[PDB]
This record gives sequence, structure tokens and C-alpha cells, in this order.
Amino acid sequence: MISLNGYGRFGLQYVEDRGVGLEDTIISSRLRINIVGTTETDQGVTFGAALAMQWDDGDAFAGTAGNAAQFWTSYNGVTVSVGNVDTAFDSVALTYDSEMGYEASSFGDAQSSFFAYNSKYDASGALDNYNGIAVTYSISGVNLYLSYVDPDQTVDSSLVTEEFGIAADWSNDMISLAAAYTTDAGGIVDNDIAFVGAAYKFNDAGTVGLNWYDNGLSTAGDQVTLYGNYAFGATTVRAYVSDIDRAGADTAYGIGADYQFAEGVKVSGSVQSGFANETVADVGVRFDF
Amino acid sequence: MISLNGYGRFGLQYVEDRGVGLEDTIISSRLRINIVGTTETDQGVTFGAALAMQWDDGDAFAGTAGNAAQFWTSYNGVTVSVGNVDTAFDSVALTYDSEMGYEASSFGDAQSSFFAYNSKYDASGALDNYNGIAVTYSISGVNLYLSYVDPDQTVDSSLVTEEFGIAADWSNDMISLAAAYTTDAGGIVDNDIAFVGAAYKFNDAGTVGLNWYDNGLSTAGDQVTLYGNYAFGATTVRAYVSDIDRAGADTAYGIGADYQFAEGVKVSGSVQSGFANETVADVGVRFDF
Amino acid sequence: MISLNGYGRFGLQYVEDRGVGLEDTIISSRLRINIVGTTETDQGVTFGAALAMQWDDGDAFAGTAGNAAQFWTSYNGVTVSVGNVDTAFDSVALTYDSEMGYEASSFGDAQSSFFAYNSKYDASGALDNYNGIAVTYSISGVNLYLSYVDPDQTVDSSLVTEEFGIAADWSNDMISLAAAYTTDAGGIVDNDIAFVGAAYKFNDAGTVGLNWYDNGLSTAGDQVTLYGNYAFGATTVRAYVSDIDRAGADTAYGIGADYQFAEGVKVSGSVQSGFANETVADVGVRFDF
Ligand SMILES: CCCCCCCCOCCOCCOCCOCCO
Ligand SMILES: CCCCCCCCOCCOCCOCCOCCO
Ligand SMILES: CCCCCCCCOCCOCCOCCOCCO
Ligand SMILES: CCCCCCCCOCCOCCOCCOCCO
Ligand SMILES: CCCCCCCCOCCOCCOCCOCCO
Ligand SMILES: CCCCCCCCOCCOCCOCCOCCO
Repeated sequence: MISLNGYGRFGLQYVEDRGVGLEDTIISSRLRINIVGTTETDQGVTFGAALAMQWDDGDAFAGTAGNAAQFWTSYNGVTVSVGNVDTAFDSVALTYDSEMGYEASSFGDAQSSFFAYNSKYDASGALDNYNGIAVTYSISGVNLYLSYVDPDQTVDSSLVTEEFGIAADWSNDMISLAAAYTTDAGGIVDNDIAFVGAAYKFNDAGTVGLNWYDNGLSTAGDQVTLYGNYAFGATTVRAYVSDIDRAGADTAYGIGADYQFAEGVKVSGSVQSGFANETVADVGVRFDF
Repeated sequence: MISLNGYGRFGLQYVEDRGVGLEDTIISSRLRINIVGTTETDQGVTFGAALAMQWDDGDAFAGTAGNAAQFWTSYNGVTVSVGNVDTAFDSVALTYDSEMGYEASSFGDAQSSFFAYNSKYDASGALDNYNGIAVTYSISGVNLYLSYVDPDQTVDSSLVTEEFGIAADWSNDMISLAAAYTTDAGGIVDNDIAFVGAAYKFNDAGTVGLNWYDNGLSTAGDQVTLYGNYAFGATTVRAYVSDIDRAGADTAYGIGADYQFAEGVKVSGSVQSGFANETVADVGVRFDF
Repeated sequence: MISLNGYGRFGLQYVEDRGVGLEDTIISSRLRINIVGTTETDQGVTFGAALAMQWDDGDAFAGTAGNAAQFWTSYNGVTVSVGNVDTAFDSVALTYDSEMGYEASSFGDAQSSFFAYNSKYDASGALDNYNGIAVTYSISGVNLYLSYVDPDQTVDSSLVTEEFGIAADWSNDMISLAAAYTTDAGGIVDNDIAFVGAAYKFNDAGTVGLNWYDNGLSTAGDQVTLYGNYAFGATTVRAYVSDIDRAGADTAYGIGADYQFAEGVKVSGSVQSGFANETVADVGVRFDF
């Protein structure tokens, strides 16, 4: 069986003083199409393969191609994936929950380098023999994630730095906890990064959380992000503040809102300020199909 | 929801004295696939995104890729589109009605340069930050089209030439009228082009029309195209003559026929002669799927 | 109508002493998606167009694109195809029946160069004006195949070497015969290749066959491949031995097994030894969707 799904988004993206002779406000947009092939068996083992075709404004050649494939096998709550996998640091709950605006961005997300699903081809040639293996297990409320990524599987293993990651998250109705740890993140020796997060659903309508990170070799150093959101009917208000250890950095912060126009259609905007005083704002729509 | 549609065509394309050591007759073919994602809402606002994958004989690398995305939002007869848009000069009725043969070509089409939907990627890098905005409105019988195209939206607007176009068409059962005007067509300063056309359905079976163009900076100068077609059951006969102002040009003319083999299957051919005495002929089939 | 189908495969591929500083065992995988557009008519003539998108581990740029299109028209058992066609030497029955393992490979397959359906784009630019024409006819039990491939159809025909091929196969319940002949195979002057094969289904469960080849200009020379397979319920055992004329070559051989896990899911492995003593092994799964 083959299924197709995806989303489109478009809106205005403002970057204060973007560059000499550059427009500060542009129309930023993205089209993402996922092609998923699945083979179900009467034994209860499902086999699947996925490809993504993603276009973003500014992409080279004004064209769209598929990325590298991901393959998986699922049985009884357990999923093993191979190829272009999702990694543990990128898949754990809570770590991206401060994101806002129609481009789902936040200075409060981790300021470290690590491997993650590659949405597009890479013209440099760096991903040509990249291969990962990931294992996920969802007991019930609990999620366990493991990932191993070899950036160049054809070369002897001792000559290349491989990335190993582990993560887990747990949730009930009001509290959620998550933690992740990755060694040699991004294929960089000694870039060992870690995440610990917690969130409290202080009503059916609002949630407050705190994420803490060890950003490994990044110049940001350790980081803490405090965020919260509150839903008023169809509109959600979101905010966050984040601090990093880097000397002289400003406190980053963001305020935004989402409006659920209809099932699958979300109008969102945000105004944010970064660690170097960058001022960014956006307003747009995402529609799922 | 995602839908796929498209068409294939293949046949023989003859170009008299094509080139030293070149074959005059080749097998010319095209495959076009459209991927359209749409999100309908109970408020009556539809959101959509489209991608095209088009291959033509002779294409570089013997491969096929997607082009740049187009996004739209539709409500009550009004459609706003962003990204890789259809432009007013290219979307107005009547302007391409002299086309014939299985490759839908005519020397009687406008001999000017203007922006239009880009079916494929562009390896030169010229379309990488190209972004347009188009608005269409269909009252009933009346169609209004507006388009604005910025060839490089990231650079300050005063440093780049933007294209602005407007068009309208009107039809009843027997008469149709259309007009279009575009300033700085194709992003070329002072290339201001215009179109005025009219057609008369002088029976349920035949139609005669006249298109007039101001080709802006083109060397062709002003142009007039007289064309007509007549349907005899499943076969349609078409013809046209066209004249341009360029000094010494020949009168161009074409004669062709279409046969409706079945719903979605059309067999067509044509013999045409250009403004420089070029002699071209074709015969092939188009099938829609 | 548009349909999508395909398959994914992944497993372990071992090549003894693959190279200095290279891993002998890698995870080898492939994703193949076929996009087929078809237009059926009430006259009984079907028109179709197909595109393939195929990704393999190690592919340049870690991306996936479509190949060049194939078009066909079918009526009463007869199929005419144009563009990126299947050729007679590659489509005849029996010639690939010694293949084994999850990558469907065999040293017993013909060791000659010939044109065949091109699954992917070609970055060298060699296939840009490649165009073929193929005709197949299936009486009942009998299959006839004809193919003509011009590697560069835009250049005068006398300046380019074209490939011409013919093949036929015949089968009843127990015996099958096949033969193919191709002149100027692969667009190489005087590379004339030939195939004769026969197989005997010596039970409902087992089959033994013999393929003989004239490999044209290849250095392998003539070749003979003896193979057989036997099914025990859901598991099939396969083996082959092959000999070529090249001076000093070793006898190649292979042993493998397939397990039909479920409809559309096959687990397969093999251990093989080549003409130069290469030792290769694999084990993996293919799933169709
Ligand atoms: C095979 C799938 C298609 C992906 C191949 C695209 C190959 C493009 O690059 C060719 C080499 O030249 C380098 C191009 O510049 C960077 C392109 O990508 C970056 C922005 O999206
Ligand atoms: C041309 C530059 C402007 C483009 C930037 C768009 C910026 C728009 O505003 C950002 C969103 O800020 C609003 C959120 O806080 C209030 C939420 O309550 C409002 C409605 O639900
Ligand atoms: C990213 C989508 C795939 C589109 C990228 C193709 C990139 C090809 O070019 C790489 C740069 O080299 C120039 C190629 O020559 C012209 C190709 O296109 C023209 C005919 O269709
Ligand atoms: C090898 C070069 C020949 C390839 C060119 C094909 C040219 C074929 O003819 C063009 C079509 O001309 C015919 C139209 O006018 C008559 C219409 O009535 C006929 C059937 O409905
Ligand atoms: C137009 C469809 C996309 C196919 C175009 C890809 C173009 C890539 O090459 C650009 C020229 O540079 C040469 C690249 O190196 C070889 C790539 O392919 C080989 C392995 O799959
Ligand atoms: C790390 C290198 C190992 C990876 C190579 C996998 C090789 C595995 O074995 C190849 C298949 O050989 C077995 C076939 O013959 C016996 C068949 O009966 C067995 C079950 O149906």
C-alpha cells in the first residue's frame, strides 16, 4: 500500500536588519510531501519505507527532489528503523515544545549540533554513505529511543566518529518528564550533549515547562529554557525565555499565538529576540493534507 | 487530501534543415505529473499546494525532478496564489487559441518575453528567489487576473525589476473578448506588452478569432494573428495566419487537425511555416490520466 | 488514472576484502517507487506512461530523482513502447533465473554489455537523447520481443551505432525455452550477443535449467550457467555453477535460500564465489507495496 501526506505553509518572515541591500521581510514558504510504502502481514509484523520531497523558498535550482530513504519493521510496540533515521535527541518529547510562530522556531531550542532525520538531499556529498539504525519502544505512557548513526558506513569504523544516542520520556495526565543523552553528537569527537525536561499541565488549558541542556562543544554552553502556553478556545498563547552560559549573551525570549482556523489549518505568528539581540517575527498559515 | 493527475504525449516532430549533422525528424515526447495537496474547511476556504514533475525528450541528465511550489487560498470565487504562480498574460483566455498539433504550438502565439508558471527547475540559479503573488476573480462569464512577480525577493525591491500584469476576459455563447497588459514583462525594464483578442463562435461547430499584440521590446514588433477552427464530428480542423512588424519577415501560417479518439485521448498533427520561413510539422498523441 | 507501487529491501552485504580501509560488510538497501499513468479507452486501446524513482545506498547527494519516461500503447496482446524501453535481451524469460539472495544477483547472469531499462538519471549526460522503440507480442505461452535503441536520436543515424534486439520464449507446464539475439549491443560496433536457455520443472516443487551465452566482445567469452531450485513449503533453495571461456577464470558458484514470510515479504540470503575468486554474501528482506 502507498500513502501520501504532507503540509504546506506560507507567510511573512521578518528579520531585523537582515543584511546590506537585503529585504528584511520576505515571503517564506515550504511544501512537504511524504511518500510512505507499507506492507502489513498476518503475523503482525509491518514493513515500511518512506521518502520525503520538500521544497523551501530560496532552494537552489528552484526544484524539488526526494531525500534518502528510511526503512522500518514494527512488531508489538517495537520499531527498528534503518537508513535515514530519526535520532533519540531529536525524537524525545518536550525538547521542542517552546517553538512558536508558523515556522515553528525558538531560540529556546537546544543550541547544539547533532544528527537528525535529513529532510533533503545534500549537495556537498557529506551524506552519501550516511546510515543509521534506530530502535523505539513504547510501553504505555513510556517511550524509549535508541539511535546509532555512522556518517560513512563504507569506511572502516575505527576511522570515523559514530553517534550514539539514548532517550526516554514519560507522561501521565498532568506531568511529563524527558531526558536524552548523546555521545559524539553530529559525528564530532567529544561533543557529548544531554537534555532533561519537565512539564506541568496546570489545567486542561495551560502548560508550563522547563528544559535544561548541556550543549557539549557548542559555544553556547549550558542552557535553560522556561516556556508556557495557554489555550483560550481556538487560540493558543505561547511564550518562552531562554538563557545560555556564553559570556555576554542576552536573554532570549519569544511571544506568539496560534489560531486553529479549522481541522488541519493553523494560523500562527510570533515575535522573538535572540541571544545576540537578533529581532525576528513571522505570521503565516500551515495547512495539512 | 492529495491528488495526482497528468498527461503523456509522444509523436514525430519534423524541423526542416534542423542543423548540420542533425536528424530533421525526431520522436518528441513529454510526461507531466501534477501533485496537488488540498485542505477544505467547513468555513468554505480551501487551501492548496501544487508541485509538477515534468520530463521532456532531451532533458539534461535523463532525469526528472519537481519544480518550485505554488500555494493558494480560495474563497467565494476569489483565489490568491503565492510562489510559482500563473501570471495574467499567460492565463487570459483566447491568447493561445491558434495553437495546433500534438505539441500545441503556433507562430501566431505572442512573440514577447514574459514570466509564466515555471514547469521545471532552472539549473542557472536564476529562479532561486523568484516569488510571485497572483489574484484571480471569476464573477460569471467574466474573469479578472492580476499578477505581481519579483524575480529575486530577498534583494531590496528598488534594485530589481518586478513584473506587474492585469488581464480580463468575457464570454457569452457566441462572442468572447480578452485583453491583457503587463509592465516590465519578464523583469526587463520598459518591456511593456499588451494583448487584445476577440472570437466569434459562428456555429456550434466553428470559431474564428483575431488576436493583436504589442510585443514590447521584442524585435517582432506588433503582431496580428487570425485563426479559425471547425469541428466535423470527432475531427477538428484548425488554421491560422500571423504577421509581425519586423522588417522582411514572412507571413507565418499553420494548418492542422485533431481527432478525438476517446475521452482523454487526442491524436493531432500540423504543418506550419514561420516568420523566417522555418518549416515544422508534427503528428502524435496526447493522453490524459 | 495514476497508480503507485514499489518495493523496499534492506540487509547485510558482505564482500570479502572489499578494499584498503573499507568495511567488508555494509547495510545495503534500495527503495523503488513506480508512478504509472494509464488511460483506458472503450475501443480497447490502453495508453500508459511510467516514471521510476529509485534510491540506493551510496547514491550521490543522498537524494532521489525520477528517471526518463517510458510510454506505451497496448491493443489485443500487442504493446508498442517508446522512450526508456525494456529491451529484448533484458526481457526474455529464463536469462536471470539463477539470481539469488536479497539483491537478486548471480555471477551466472550474462557477462556482456547491452542496453536495458534505465532505472535512474545519468549524471554523465550520456542518456540525454537516448530513445528506444520496443514491440512485444504475447500469443499464449509464446512471447515475442523486439527492441531498437538509438543512443542519441538527434544526430544523423549514420553517425551513431544503434542496438537491435530480438527474443522469444515459450513455455508449457514442464518445459520452457528461450532465445535472444542482439546486434551492436550497448551501442558498441560488432558486440553481437546471443542467448539460448532451457528449463525443466522436474516436479511442482523443483526446476533445473541451463543458459548458454555468446558474450560478444566481452573478455568473458562464451558462458554456460547451470542452475536449479527446490521449494520446501515456504522455503526455496537455489544453486548455480557458471563457467566462462576467459583464460584462467575460476568456476563461479552460488548457494542461497528464500523464505516467503508472508504475501509480499521475502527473506533471502546467498553465498557466492566469482570468476576471479571474489567471495560475496548477503542476507536481507524485500517487501512489496
Ligand atoms: C539526485 C537527486 C537530485 C539531487 C541532486 C541535486 C544535485 C545538485 O547539486 C549538483 C552539484 O552542484 C552543487 C549545488 O549547489 C547546492 C545545492 O543544494 C542546496 C540548496 O537546497
Ligand atoms: C512586516 C513585518 C511584520 C511581519 C511580522 C508579523 C508579525 C506579527 O505579529 C506576531 C504575533 O504577535 C502576536 C501575539 O501575542 C498576542 C496573542 O493574542 C492575539 C490573538 O489570538
Ligand atoms: C534539486 C532538484 C533537482 C534539480 C537539480 C538539478 C540540478 C542540475 O544542475 C546542476 C548544475 O549543473 C548544470 C546542468 O546543466 C543544465 C541542466 O538542466 C537543463 C535541461 O533540462
Ligand atoms: C517524417 C516527417 C513527417 C512527420 C510530420 C507529420 C506531418 C503529418 O501531417 C500533418 C498534419 O496535416 C494534416 C491536416 O489537414 C487536413 C485535415 O483533415 C484530415 C483528417 O481529419
Ligand atoms: C534533473 C533530475 C535530477 C537529476 C540531476 C542530478 C544531477 C546531478 O549531477 C550534476 C552534475 O554533477 C555530477 C554528479 O556526480 C554523479 C551523480 O550521480 C551518480 C550516483 O547516483
Ligand atoms: C557479516 C557477514 C555475514 C553477512 C552475510 C550473510 C550471509 C548469510 O548466509 C547466506 C545464506 O546461506 C544459506 C543457504 O543454504 C541453506 C538453506 O536452508 C536454510 C533455511 O531455509
